[PDB]
Amino acid sequence: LVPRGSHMEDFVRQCFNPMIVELAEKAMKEYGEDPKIETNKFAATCTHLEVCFMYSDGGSKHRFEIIEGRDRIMAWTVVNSICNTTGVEKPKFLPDLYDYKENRFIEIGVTRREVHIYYLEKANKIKSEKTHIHIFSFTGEEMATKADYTLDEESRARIKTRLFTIRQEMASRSLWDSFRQSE
Amino acid sequence: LVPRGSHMEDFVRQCFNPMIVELAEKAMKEYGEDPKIETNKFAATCTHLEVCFMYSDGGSKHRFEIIEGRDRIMAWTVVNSICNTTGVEKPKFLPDLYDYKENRFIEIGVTRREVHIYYLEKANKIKSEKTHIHIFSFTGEEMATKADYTLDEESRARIKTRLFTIRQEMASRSLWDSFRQSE
Amino acid sequence: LVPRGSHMEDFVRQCFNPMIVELAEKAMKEYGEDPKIETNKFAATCTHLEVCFMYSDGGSKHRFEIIEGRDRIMAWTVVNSICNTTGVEKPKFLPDLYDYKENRFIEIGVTRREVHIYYLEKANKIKSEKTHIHIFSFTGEEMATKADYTLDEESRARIKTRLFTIRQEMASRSLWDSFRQSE
Amino acid sequence: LVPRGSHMEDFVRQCFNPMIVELAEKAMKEYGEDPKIETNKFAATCTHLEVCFMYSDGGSKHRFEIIEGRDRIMAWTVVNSICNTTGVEKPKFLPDLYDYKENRFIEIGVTRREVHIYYLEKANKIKSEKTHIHIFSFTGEEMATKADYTLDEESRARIKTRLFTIRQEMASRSLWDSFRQSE
Amino acid sequence: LVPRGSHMEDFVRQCFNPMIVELAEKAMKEYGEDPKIETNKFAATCTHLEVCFMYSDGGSKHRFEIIEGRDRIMAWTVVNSICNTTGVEKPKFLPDLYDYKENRFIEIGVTRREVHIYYLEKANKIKSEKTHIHIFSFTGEEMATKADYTLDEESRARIKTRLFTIRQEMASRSLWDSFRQSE
Amino acid sequence: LVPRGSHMEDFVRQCFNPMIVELAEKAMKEYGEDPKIETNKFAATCTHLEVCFMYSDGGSKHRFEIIEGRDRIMAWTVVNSICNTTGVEKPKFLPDLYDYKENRFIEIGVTRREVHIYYLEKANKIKSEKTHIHIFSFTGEEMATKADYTLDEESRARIKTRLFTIRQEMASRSLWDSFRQSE
Amino acid sequence: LVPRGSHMEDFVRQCFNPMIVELAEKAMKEYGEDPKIETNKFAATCTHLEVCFMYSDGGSKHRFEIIEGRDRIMAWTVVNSICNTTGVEKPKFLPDLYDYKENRFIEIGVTRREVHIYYLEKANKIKSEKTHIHIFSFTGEEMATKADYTLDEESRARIKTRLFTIRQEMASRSLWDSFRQSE
Amino acid sequence: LVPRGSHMEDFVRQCFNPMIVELAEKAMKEYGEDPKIETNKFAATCTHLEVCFMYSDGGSKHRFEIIEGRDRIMAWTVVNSICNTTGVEKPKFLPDLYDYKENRFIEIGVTRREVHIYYLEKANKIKSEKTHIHIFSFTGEEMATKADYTLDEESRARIKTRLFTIRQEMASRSLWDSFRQSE
Ligand SMILES: [Mn+2]
Ligand SMILES: [Mn+2]
Ligand SMILES: [Mn+2]
Ligand SMILES: [Mn+2]
Ligand SMILES: [Mn+2]
Ligand SMILES: [Mn+2]
Ligand SMILES: [Mn+2]
Ligand SMILES: [Mn+2]
Ligand SMILES: [Mn+2]
Ligand SMILES: [Mn+2]
Ligand SMILES: [Mn+2]
Ligand SMILES: [Mn+2]
Ligand SMILES: [Mn+2]
Ligand SMILES: [Mn+2]
Ligand SMILES: [Mn+2]
Ligand SMILES: [Mn+2]
Repeated sequence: LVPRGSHMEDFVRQCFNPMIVELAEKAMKEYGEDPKIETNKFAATCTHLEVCFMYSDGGSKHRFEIIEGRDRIMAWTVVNSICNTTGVEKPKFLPDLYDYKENRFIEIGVTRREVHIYYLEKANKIKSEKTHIHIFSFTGEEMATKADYTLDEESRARIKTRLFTIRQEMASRSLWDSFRQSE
Repeated sequence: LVPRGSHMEDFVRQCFNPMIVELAEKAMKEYGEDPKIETNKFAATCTHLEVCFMYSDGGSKHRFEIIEGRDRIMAWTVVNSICNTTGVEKPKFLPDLYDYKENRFIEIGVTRREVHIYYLEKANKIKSEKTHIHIFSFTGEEMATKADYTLDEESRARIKTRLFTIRQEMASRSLWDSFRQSE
Repeated sequence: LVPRGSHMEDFVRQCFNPMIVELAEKAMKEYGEDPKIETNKFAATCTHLEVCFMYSDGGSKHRFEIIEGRDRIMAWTVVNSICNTTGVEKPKFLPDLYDYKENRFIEIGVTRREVHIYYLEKANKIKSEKTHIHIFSFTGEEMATKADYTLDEESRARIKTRLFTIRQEMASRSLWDSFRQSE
Repeated sequence: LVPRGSHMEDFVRQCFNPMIVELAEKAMKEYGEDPKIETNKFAATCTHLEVCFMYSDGGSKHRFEIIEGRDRIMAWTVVNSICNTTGVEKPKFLPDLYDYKENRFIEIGVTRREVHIYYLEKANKIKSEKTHIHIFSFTGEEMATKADYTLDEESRARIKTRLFTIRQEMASRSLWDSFRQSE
Repeated sequence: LVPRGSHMEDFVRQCFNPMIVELAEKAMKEYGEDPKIETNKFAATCTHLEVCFMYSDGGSKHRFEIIEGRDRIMAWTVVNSICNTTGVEKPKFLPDLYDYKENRFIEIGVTRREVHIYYLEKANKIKSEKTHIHIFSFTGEEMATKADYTLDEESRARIKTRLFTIRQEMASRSLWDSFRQSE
Repeated sequence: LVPRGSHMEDFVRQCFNPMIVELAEKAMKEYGEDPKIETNKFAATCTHLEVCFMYSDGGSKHRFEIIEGRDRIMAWTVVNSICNTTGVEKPKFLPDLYDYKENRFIEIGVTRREVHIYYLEKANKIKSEKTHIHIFSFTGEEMATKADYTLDEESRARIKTRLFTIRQEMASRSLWDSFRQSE
Repeated sequence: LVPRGSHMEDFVRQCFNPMIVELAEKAMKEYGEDPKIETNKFAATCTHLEVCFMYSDGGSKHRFEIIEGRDRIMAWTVVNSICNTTGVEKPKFLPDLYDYKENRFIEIGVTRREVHIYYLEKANKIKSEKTHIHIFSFTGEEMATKADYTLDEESRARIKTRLFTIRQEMASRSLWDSFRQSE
Repeated sequence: LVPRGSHMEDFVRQCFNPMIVELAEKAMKEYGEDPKIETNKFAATCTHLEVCFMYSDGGSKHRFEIIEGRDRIMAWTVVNSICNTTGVEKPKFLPDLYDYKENRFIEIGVTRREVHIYYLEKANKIKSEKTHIHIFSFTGEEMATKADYTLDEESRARIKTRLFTIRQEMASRSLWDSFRQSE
């Protein structure tokens, strides 16, 4: 069932820093997924992980509280603490970030189709109102609620560059067409 | 008298970073208290320690001078130096911080009752006038002299989140009711 | 189902070094077990992990090849390499160590009952002949095949001391009676 | 052909930090040049390398994307990603930096003749329009397109000081006259 | 009562490595002693601490179990584990080391009088029979039970050199006469 | 002539961080002075060293160029580079800092008498016009040319506190009266 | 010509430690080879590199002098020094190791065919007499001159296991058949 | 008088590890010598320093006490401690090592002439009888008292190789003829 190695798994290990892959592993394994088999989902979780960390890096020192990359029970503990101190409505699904500057939760998505389609997909799910949504694609487009992009252009710009670089490296090894088909 | 371990002691060691617990130990031991017996006071000193360090983190680079977390004789040495260079009145009790931006000493308190009650308690003690007071609770309320909160909202907001997280983790192990009763 | 914390989980985190608990987690999670729920099995895996590492520490520089503490598919890869170079019969179950000095696989067990009973239990399972068995208990007894204890007295002696220390610390927090009942 | 050591090579190793010389080596070797023979070009690549890193240091946190100091195929990958997300025209030659704040590529040159002459030399080559040019000399002069110097005075000032220091140390060992003649 | 600094305290901090003084502090404070006041006892505890660590360094890899330098309740836990696995008689007083090679506890003493006198003093106290005693002096003499010196000459020789060096440095600052009078 | 240790030398080693004392040693030794004999001058050089480093810390990222704490021949090399790129007049004596923001050299002095007296002393020596002077005392007073204090209040305030702390610690060991008499 | 990535290159980066691949790169580049194109030769150089380092690890502390993994001009410098101090005949080709215990140079080879064939190949080339040869294969066989295997069984055994593991991981990604065909 | 740099100084900094050159500097400066002027003596002190450290590395764990590389007053303190504990006669000149295994001081010399001549030179000076002498040359010869070479062949062999390598690198930059003439 689970093999000794795949071309995707080895690219993922040489593409993202060891802290990112360590956390995607514990995250996937927390939800009954094996990165050695679900190789495309493995690349997605690492991409989604790195995006969230560059996003929180763009803000001020104490601007964001990182929800993603935590144990699922720890993540709900921080969400509970944020809601019970700010009074913000408790979301139905685990968000990725909390923005202390704007007092709203953020959901971050990475898509290999039109940002228009994923945003509508993610918007029909949340239904928490106060939860901001920010969608990125592997082509360089972004999409935010109220067109409020939270961060400046330059922080958002480097995220788009990272995504296109990942798209090229995946294609140079003939792994992109399978990746895009997975979503 | 002193045992090999307690449920509170093991939670404190897995909740605060090793630098905080190392300093609460040397602090408690400096005042004839054993963290292995006074387990609730041990959790209080670590909580009070972490709050003071996040507080000084919110300010500018050279904004604060940290008084708490020092040897009691070293702490009075820095207080003497601050008074003898700024001319500020020497406090009767050891404060936690000194604010170079506002030229006042800060006393920081953490309570498991109403911030209204602790503040009045801490205010009747100081009687140093120029010493600012900033009270936090485990429910998310704060209380400052003149309603001058020194730091911005976001720095104060994350402190409240940390406190509520500690309250949850203490309750998940059935240790909160004893902790709240200790104060 | 899975909680925020247990008394066993917090003791395990303050008892074993962070590398051991990190590996027991990835190991348990590899086999569909949550250390946050299976708290006793969590303590067992960390105990069994630390024993195997002190055991390989007793030997010479290049004496042992560590099988335990690897990804289950990586562990079989090393077993395959050892069998295909030494010609040793391939075991039916994953062993813990390989001894280059004696050219045999080692299975290491830790018991909270009589070493006599566990050894007979582990012996009826293996049926690989060339696989050595070495059993330790939390009372200070050991038991090896052919009474060949592989390591000297002093290396085996410190392992017994570590086990009895763990037994005391578990009892000082009233967690031993539940632990012994789990096996 | 290639010797065991030269006076220039030993000065270069004691003048630039080990990360700079490691990267100039991999860079020169990528283009069929031996730093042990092409000793002057070795000093030039290290000087040009250190300038580019102080330049990107002057900007904001996420201001610049460093193109220089990468594998030549990786450098074109980042250039492709920057062009395909910002829409900027793809340069004909590899630039040194990309400025997210001003949305333009930067070419950085270091000269031992008049900044007037090198700039005209570098300008006739690029012909990419949107590529900014910033020229420094070992005498303390600089020269930028549209006289847009991108960075403030103080960041540019320390770069000039570093260059003059390198010029002195090269002269104190009687190696400057050969270096200036190489360009 | 407790001052800001003493000549002995500053010499102790510049004479022993920071790990030794950190442990003497926690040890003295565990027994209601202030190193800032009991300055001579502070130097004694650091000397006695460093001797015990060089002693365990002389043996083999797994030869010794270090009892000194632990929390007093942890130290009794290891003693209990050693007795309950080796069957050795439980000592009445906390020893410094346990020797796995010779299966006996070791008490290590450092004296500023005749090794003859201290040994008789320490021998009348123990009355545990199986507890070995090894006495060192600041003049270069040693004294062991049965004249069994456990370690070779060279390991014992360097310990004597360290002690005489400490005696010289204490005398060069005119602090030795007070130190010798303290014992 | 040169002894094994002095009370001042041991206080200096426990008062300043190891990087400061390492540099004062190489500095004093560069000018034919032994820190083991010239113990007061040793404390002065470490105090003067730490002041210069906190001063450059108060500014912006690339604001200052540190002249003090370099080899005397390296220090003149940087001074030459600064003069030959900014066109500033070359000072007659080695300054401590260069301020890129204000384009002037800074001379920093620490006194145990009136800042009024030392400033007049340092001013009669320089005669370089463009060289700024900033004097601190161990009592909390400061004195700058044109009353241009270069840095804000809070950065200057912490320097005064550090100086008064050093004055107290020197007095608590009865070493201040000799120190003040040395200047 | 040179691409952005290959399946072999990514496996090599996830299989050998970063120090090994860094040195194979500088080695291949020293001889006009690109690891991004010569992917199989890249895997060979890393395999040959790791073997040489485990080999020198098997000996005593000062037993071996490592020739492989050095700059080609530095390697001849050490060879010259070894010959001119021991009087050993200078080899015609660069060897991998020098054995101080047996006073002979060692050439280490790794083959994907019969050790019988490679040894005869390497033996016809050297013609230095005093140069020892030690051949390993990816199947677990070894072959040494005079059947003098220099190291013990256990050190040689782990090298064979490492080689077979590499053979499996290469096959699990369908890269072995191309690798074996390259030699 | 003292310049900004010399060809010898830059070779010395790229030839010996930073700890060696740092100690030769403090050593030379302790005796009124500038490594920036006395460039040949600078290379000699670093060579002599590295030899002494490889020598003590050849022995057992606690075999040697390193006298060289200490402050001159600290070195006499250790010599005093060694004499006053072992009873060995106090040498007239500072030796380099003390051998606990053979209970004798060692003087280590490095020569660029015949080991026969330097040994006779060093022997006429000591006149301490119990002080061993061990002479090395840059050609690969050694010379010890009673032909007692203290260490085995392999430890002494690598020292000779290091010396010949240094001789080659000095010659490749045309610096050897001046170095040999200095002695
Ligand atoms: Mn998420
Ligand atoms: Mn998301
Ligand atoms: Mn307080
Ligand atoms: Mn407080
Ligand atoms: Mn197992
Ligand atoms: Mn097992
Ligand atoms: Mn370029
Ligand atoms: Mn350029
Ligand atoms: Mn004791
Ligand atoms: Mn004792
Ligand atoms: Mn100065
Ligand atoms: Mn000054
Ligand atoms: Mn080779
Ligand atoms: Mn080879
Ligand atoms: Mn000497
Ligand atoms: Mn000598």
